Amino acid sequence: TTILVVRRNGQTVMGGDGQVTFGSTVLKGNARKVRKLGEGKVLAGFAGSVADAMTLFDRFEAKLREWGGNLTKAAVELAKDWRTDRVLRRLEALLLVADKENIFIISGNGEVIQPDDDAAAIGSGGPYALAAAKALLRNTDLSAREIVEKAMTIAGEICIYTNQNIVIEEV
Amino acid sequence: TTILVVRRNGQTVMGGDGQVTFGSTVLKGNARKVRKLGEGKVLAGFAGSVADAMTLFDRFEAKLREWGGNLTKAAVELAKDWRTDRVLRRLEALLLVADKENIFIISGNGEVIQPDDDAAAIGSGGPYALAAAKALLRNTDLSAREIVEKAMTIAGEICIYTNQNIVIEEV
Amino acid sequence: TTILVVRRNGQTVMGGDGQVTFGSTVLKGNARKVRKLGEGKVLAGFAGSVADAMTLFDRFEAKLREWGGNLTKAAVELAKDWRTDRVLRRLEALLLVADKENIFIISGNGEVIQPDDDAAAIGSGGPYALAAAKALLRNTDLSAREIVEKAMTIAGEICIYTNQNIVIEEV
Amino acid sequence: TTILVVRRNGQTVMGGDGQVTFGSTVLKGNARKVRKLGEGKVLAGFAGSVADAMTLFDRFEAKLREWGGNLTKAAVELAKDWRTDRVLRRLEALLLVADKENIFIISGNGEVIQPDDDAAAIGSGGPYALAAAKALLRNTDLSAREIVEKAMTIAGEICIYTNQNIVIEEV
Amino acid sequence: TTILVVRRNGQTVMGGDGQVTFGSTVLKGNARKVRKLGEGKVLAGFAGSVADAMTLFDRFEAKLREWGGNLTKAAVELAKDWRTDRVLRRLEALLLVADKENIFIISGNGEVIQPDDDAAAIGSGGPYALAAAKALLRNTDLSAREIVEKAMTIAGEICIYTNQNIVIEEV
Amino acid sequence: TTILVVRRNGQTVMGGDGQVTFGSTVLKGNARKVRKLGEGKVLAGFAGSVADAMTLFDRFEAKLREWGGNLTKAAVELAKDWRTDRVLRRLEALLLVADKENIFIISGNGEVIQPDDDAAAIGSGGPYALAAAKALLRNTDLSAREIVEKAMTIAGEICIYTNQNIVIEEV
Amino acid sequence: TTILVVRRNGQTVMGGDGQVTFGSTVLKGNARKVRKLGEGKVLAGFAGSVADAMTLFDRFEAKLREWGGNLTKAAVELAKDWRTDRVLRRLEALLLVADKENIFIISGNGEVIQPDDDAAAIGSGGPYALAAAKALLRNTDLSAREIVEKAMTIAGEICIYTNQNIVIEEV
Amino acid sequence: TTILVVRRNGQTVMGGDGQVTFGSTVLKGNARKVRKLGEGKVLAGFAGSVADAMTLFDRFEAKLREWGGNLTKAAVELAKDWRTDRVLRRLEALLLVADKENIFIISGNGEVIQPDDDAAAIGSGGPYALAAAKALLRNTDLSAREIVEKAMTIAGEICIYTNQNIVIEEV
Amino acid sequence: TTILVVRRNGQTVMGGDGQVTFGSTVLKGNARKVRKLGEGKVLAGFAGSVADAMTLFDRFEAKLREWGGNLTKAAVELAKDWRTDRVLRRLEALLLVADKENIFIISGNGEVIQPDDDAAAIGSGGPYALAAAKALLRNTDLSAREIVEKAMTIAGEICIYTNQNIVIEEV
Amino acid sequence: TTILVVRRNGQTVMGGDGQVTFGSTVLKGNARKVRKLGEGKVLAGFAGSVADAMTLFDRFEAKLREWGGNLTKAAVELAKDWRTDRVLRRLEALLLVADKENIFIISGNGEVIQPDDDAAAIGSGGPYALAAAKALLRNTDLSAREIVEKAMTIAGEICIYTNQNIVIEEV
Amino acid sequence: TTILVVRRNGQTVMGGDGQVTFGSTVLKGNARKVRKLGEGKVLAGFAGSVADAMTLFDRFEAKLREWGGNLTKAAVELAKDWRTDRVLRRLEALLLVADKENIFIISGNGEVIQPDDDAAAIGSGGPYALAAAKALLRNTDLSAREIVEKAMTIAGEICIYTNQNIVIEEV
Ligand code: NA
Ligand code: NA
Ligand code: NA
Ligand code: NA
Ligand code: NA
Ligand code: NA
Ligand code: NA
Ligand code: NA
Ligand code: NA
Ligand code: NA
Ligand code: NA
Repeated sequence: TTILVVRRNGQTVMGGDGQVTFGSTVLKGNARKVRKLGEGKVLAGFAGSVADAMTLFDRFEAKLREWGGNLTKAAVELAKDWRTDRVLRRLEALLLVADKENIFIISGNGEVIQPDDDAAAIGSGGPYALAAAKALLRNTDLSAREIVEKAMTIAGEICIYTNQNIVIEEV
Repeated sequence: TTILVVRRNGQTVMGGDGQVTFGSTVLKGNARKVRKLGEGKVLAGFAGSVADAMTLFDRFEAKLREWGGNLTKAAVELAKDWRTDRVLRRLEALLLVADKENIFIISGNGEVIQPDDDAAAIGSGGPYALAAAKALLRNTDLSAREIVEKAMTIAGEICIYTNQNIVIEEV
Repeated sequence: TTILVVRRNGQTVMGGDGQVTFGSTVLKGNARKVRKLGEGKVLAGFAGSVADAMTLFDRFEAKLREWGGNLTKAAVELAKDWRTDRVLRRLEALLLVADKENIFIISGNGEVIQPDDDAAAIGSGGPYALAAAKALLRNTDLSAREIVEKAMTIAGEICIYTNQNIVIEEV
Repeated sequence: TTILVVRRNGQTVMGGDGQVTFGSTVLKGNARKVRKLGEGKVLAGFAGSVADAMTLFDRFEAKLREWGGNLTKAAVELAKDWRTDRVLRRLEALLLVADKENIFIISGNGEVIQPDDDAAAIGSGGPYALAAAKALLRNTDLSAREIVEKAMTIAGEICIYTNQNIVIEEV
Repeated sequence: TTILVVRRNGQTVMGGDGQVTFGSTVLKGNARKVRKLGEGKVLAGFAGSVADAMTLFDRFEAKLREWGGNLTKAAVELAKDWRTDRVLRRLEALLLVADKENIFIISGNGEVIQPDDDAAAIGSGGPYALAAAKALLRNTDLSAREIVEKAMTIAGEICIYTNQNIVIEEV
Repeated sequence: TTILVVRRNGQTVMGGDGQVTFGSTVLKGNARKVRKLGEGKVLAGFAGSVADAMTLFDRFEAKLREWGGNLTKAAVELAKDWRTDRVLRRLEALLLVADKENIFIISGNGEVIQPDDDAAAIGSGGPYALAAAKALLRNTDLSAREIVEKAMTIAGEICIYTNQNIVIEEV
Repeated sequence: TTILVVRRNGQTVMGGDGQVTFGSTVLKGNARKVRKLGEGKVLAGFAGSVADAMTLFDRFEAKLREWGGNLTKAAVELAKDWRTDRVLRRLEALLLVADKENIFIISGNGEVIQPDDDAAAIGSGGPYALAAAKALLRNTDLSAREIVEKAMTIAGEICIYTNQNIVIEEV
Repeated sequence: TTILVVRRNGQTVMGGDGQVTFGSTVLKGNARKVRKLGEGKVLAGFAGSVADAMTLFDRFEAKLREWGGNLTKAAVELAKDWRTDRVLRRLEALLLVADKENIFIISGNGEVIQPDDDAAAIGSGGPYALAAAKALLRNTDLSAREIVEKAMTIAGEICIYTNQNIVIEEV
Repeated sequence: TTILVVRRNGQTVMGGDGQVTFGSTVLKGNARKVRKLGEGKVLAGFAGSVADAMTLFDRFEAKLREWGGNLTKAAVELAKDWRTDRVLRRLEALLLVADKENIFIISGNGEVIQPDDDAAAIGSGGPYALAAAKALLRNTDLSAREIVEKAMTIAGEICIYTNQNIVIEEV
Repeated sequence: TTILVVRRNGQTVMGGDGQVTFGSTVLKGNARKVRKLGEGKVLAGFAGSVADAMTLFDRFEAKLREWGGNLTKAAVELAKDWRTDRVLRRLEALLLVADKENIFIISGNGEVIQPDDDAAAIGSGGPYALAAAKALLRNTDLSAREIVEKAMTIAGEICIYTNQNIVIEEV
Repeated sequence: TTILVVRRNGQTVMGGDGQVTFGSTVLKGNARKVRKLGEGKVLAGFAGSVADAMTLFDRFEAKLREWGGNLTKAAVELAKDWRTDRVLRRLEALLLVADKENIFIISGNGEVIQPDDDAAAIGSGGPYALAAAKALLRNTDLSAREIVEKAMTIAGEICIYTNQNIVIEEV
């Protein structure tokens, strides 16, 4: 799995591959690992099972409403719940969320991390797409969308756990 | 074990073998691992114990009624419960359900997977039945029922955990 | 431990050895691992501790009453309870039950297995007794009672966890 | 640790060594691992910590009262509780109890075992004392008390986890 | 795999199945695991690879010639070599050899075992074929060949690693 | 990796994918894992390193010369050398060879296996290609060449260690 | 396995059971684990495979000849060889040897141990037979031979790895 | 560690970071992991200890001389030696070599791999530098040298086992 | 991560690096791991997730209020709550707090440690910063602020989990 | 095992216990683990097998001759031989030697250690005897002989691997 | 253990502690872990056994003479031998050598590391001594000898495996 988000020219674009692997066999190749939350204002990507992510996204949606759409506050509060709530604590997944100004990686270990760069990624192929994205951001004038398509494509080329069927969303 | 579902010409067929294994010994060769749910409109197969399957199918039936027969919604909600409910959380069977338009693999790990092809399978011999089904779907005009019959026979021939006693249900 | 059930010409016989092992030492050699339940119409054997067996058999007795002596129904409902009930879930014995027409292996993992043959067995020595039983069933005209005695003896001869002190019950 | 009980000439005698080991160092050499329960009518020995045994003995005392002093019934009921009660289930120890007519080994796994002989033993050195006791019972006319002293002494000689400071009680 | 030898009425017969398994898949179903050595006077079967078996049988043939056809001596000497020789020490197959009077199980661990019964077996399904053979030998007047045929069929039915394609040799 | 051989109506075809994986990253996607040996009469494929394969194929070539093109003899002698030779013993590739009449899987564990069917395969994706191949062989009139191409494609689609860049050789 | 030696009234008697176990199945029940060496003057027992013991006994025989029949010296020199010789060092077994005046336990770790008592034993059931032997030696006037028969019999009763078919030799 | 090689416009450039890590501490930050062989015509990079690499490079130099400067042949022959030579087989490292027309990754497992692209990399940070290099090669007109500097720099940013002190060589 | 506190001549300074590591990749390099609590009189740093830290610091703030700014009392009560509270028990961050007179390391294992020196540190790089800090405290006249900056730099230079982006707070 | 050496006022005394343990059973209680070497001028004790000790002591004797009784030189050269010699390298005993002026602990790992105090010890119980010895050396006027006896007794009292049967040698 | 080398003003100084630890007990506190080689022109320290160190230093001395005192060449060649030579390959000490211009850490894993700073260290406490040395070198004008003295004291204070008894050598 590879989820990548890139911000450039006031646009934030997030992409995700579509491969679902069980052991060493591909069960599905067109998975949609990127969704939209907060009334189409927040991008949300996930590395993990659908049900786990959905339950977490539900709690995240709630947090967004409760704290007036404050992404930073919502992310921290979700991390807290995910960490202590007996239910969510059993969920295994890694999240990547972002609006037009902030990006956060959130984990079940109480982590809320905003990389100090215009790009971030998670999943087994995350670092590959990220390296590519950082390269394109610093040496081309390509748009956020194009960088994501190209970086994700390169990640799929290298990682056996990530494919080339990329789904892209934007806010 | 091998459970295979094939969709063709608006018809959906599911087949399952009958072998039950404990360690290295075959305990039973005529198990029924396939049933019909949702008033005969849904096919359901399982890799696992009878009690686990029944407990899960009962919750699935409820999900179907609650969400107006929406297989996609019902599968997702069942997966969420399987992950949170302390009772279901102990059940370890692997499920395969389908109707005329969709197919879903559901696991106790919150996984809800719909392969992007007209065939899907679970169990130790699943991939063999699947490879055979794909080959037949793409190179013959055989019906969904004919393909399931022929694919299951091959899986039972290759996998030591799958036999040739097949039960078939159709919708 | 070896528990064996053989049915031949309307007669159903169950035999169990008496060896109780702790680590690598025999603590008792005359244990009774077989009994009659449901007003003398059901044969019940177990591979495990006596307290576990007693609690499970009591629940089985209740199921038999609630479902009007239906062995199949009773066995399935016991397995579902065994799998969901907070108390029973701690019980780890392996059970083998039979009446004049059906035979079921029941486990704490939700298993309810009826072998598709006229003999069934559980315990470390089960497979050996089963092999001997099938050989006699298919190549001699010996009665179920004789077969069980002879098969159990051979199992105790081969398995270090099974002895030759056999208890037999018939229905 | 070694706990041994021997019955001979209407007398039941139980002995236990006094060694308490932590890692490879002896912390105490005069431990009292044998107590009297049921108003001085039942002998009770234990391999394990004092607190664990005490809590179990308390529950055993209760069971004895509840079932009219029936040792067999009391032992089975304790085994059941020890197995399922969330509290006792956390206790780690092995028990050896006996009155003037019955002897039972009881474990946290629901086991209630009465050896088919006039002797029984538990603990790391149990089998050594037992072998000795069986030898003396079958080849001498020594009293139960003397057999216990000699057998325990031999166990202490052989096992590094059992010493020669023997405490003996009788009913 | 299952290799069974039965001695009866001065006649010795050895049978072997034909299944070859890699992981969970059957690679071949008609393997020949039984041969004749020592000028047609010795039966030899193996659980393991062809190259290993052949290398071992060649050394065994030499041992037979050297010790004047003494199966007992030849088996012991082969076992010693298998244990010391750096070349043979790498071979891991399990062997079963027999003539009109003796039977020996030989392993690379210096084991040379002659069971004290007129039947012996090796391989994953050996004990099942053995239990069946013992039952038939003690309850029928069937020949060594008939018993091997019937016992092997049963072993192949129970063991997922043994099939029904049997090769039989006799001396 | 997937190497597949299919024989139909006198034509023998071998196909192999081109993916080279190190850990979880693809290092090359156009590898040649199939070649012709013995003056163009023998098909040879391998799952492993190229240096291992070259050394083994060279020894195989020698065996073919020494035994006058006898594939069976050559395969067996190669396996014996592979198992005993101090040099070859360090080689861990898995081989698959075939001529116009025979097919053999050869391993460093002394295995020499000829499947009893008109198709054989090795490598992580072998079973999938095999299942697809058998399905097409038994339910279509497609040639060996077409079957291999189609089966290899399906194997690369399912297995994350096998890609779709196929090399084919025929005899 | 259980090997026991007892000295009393100028007579040294050594006994051994006959059970040979592979996993949890008895392959042979009349094994002869006690031999005579040094021209019928030295008793030699072994826990381990036949070939290993034989090779060690051969080297022991040699040592006895070399050092003029000095059992003590022969045992020490064998221990040295067993420890350093590349061949013997691969042998896995435990030995128990004795003449009319000395008893020694010898291991592949360079151990040569003479217990300070008139009895010694090795094997899984060794301590059980030893405890019994010590009991009979100190409380009866039974002969060495009878003590061995009774102690071994008791060991077979307790240990699942030792049986009641005892072979006895004397010097 | 990260070693990257890029070919563009008839120029082949190889770079390597300078970090040497022991546990979780940096012992050196200006390591030179890239050398020149074959009379300054071949680039050679290594992930592993200095001595191991040096010994391998020595053998590689020899192979280059022996086969007339044929990089492909030299690499294969080194792989063979590294695989079987008792000395080299003990060496633990991964190599990356290249001239102006070919690039090869060589391992101690007999692997000789030429990626099908104008870039290749090894070491823990290899895939990160590679992803970046592939991005720059396909979307900019930067020289091989600049791509290497930028890609390596990005790898150092991401991987904790790779730093920013890059050594670059060219042929 | 490295968090360091140094006190010299009434001045207490705390510094923390900014590297956030997931596995072996740096996700962020400018994290703020140090803050001021208790109305600007308490320095607080942490090695762990931000959500864990926030929850713990909030509880610490409460303790400070309840115990009238008594750092010792507050630290001890926080540790007791951390150890017993069902919520906090899931929090695994390591804390370091200090005011103008005391310094305490607090963990989820009930630890409350005040080093007996004028410097303290936590995190993977703590010991390195501590060593450097003590060296400067004892052999120079540098202020606490200068020492922290210099020590933190050296820690980031040696530890792969600590970087050079330092945040400093003083009281 | 415990071996202790104490030197006080020109007198050097070495004591060793006599317990020999195999697993968790005492096989002998009167072993001699201490001897005199170098014409009665060197005290030598060991924790290990007797064969290992004898071979090592013989080599030590040779070193003492070759280096003119220089204990330091002899101990170092023995350690170097122990570490490089193909034979000695298989020996795993731990040695303790001393003369009227020096004391050395020698191991197969090349260790040559002379404690900087007037007492030294090896074996599982060494530290206990050492603690007791130092206490008596520093707070009483007891002789070396008395101290060793008293310290060894206390060590045997605390350690389950050390008994109270002490052998003493003096120089 | 802690061995530290510091170069300053053309003077090179190496210091080492004297603690020797076995398990959790200090066996000696005045060990000499630092020596002078190459006619007093080279400093050599070690973390490991005396025999190992001496054997390695002897080979190092030879390397120095052979390569005309070239420390860099000698270190590399020693590392190669340590890796190939069957005798040295068993030595496991860690080495630290230096002269007026260079410093090298040498390991049995073929590692030859020269840190890019005027200080280096090995052993459990190395990093602490190193952090202290770097701090002093960059913030004072203290000599190499003064810094080593002060840094070693600090390392001994922090590490439980390093003490305050330091030996210092200079060149
Ligand atoms: Na991919
Ligand atoms: Na099958
Ligand atoms: Na038995
Ligand atoms: Na004892
Ligand atoms: Na089968
Ligand atoms: Na693929
Ligand atoms: Na027994
Ligand atoms: Na880095
Ligand atoms: Na760092
Ligand atoms: Na003791
Ligand atoms: Na210290």
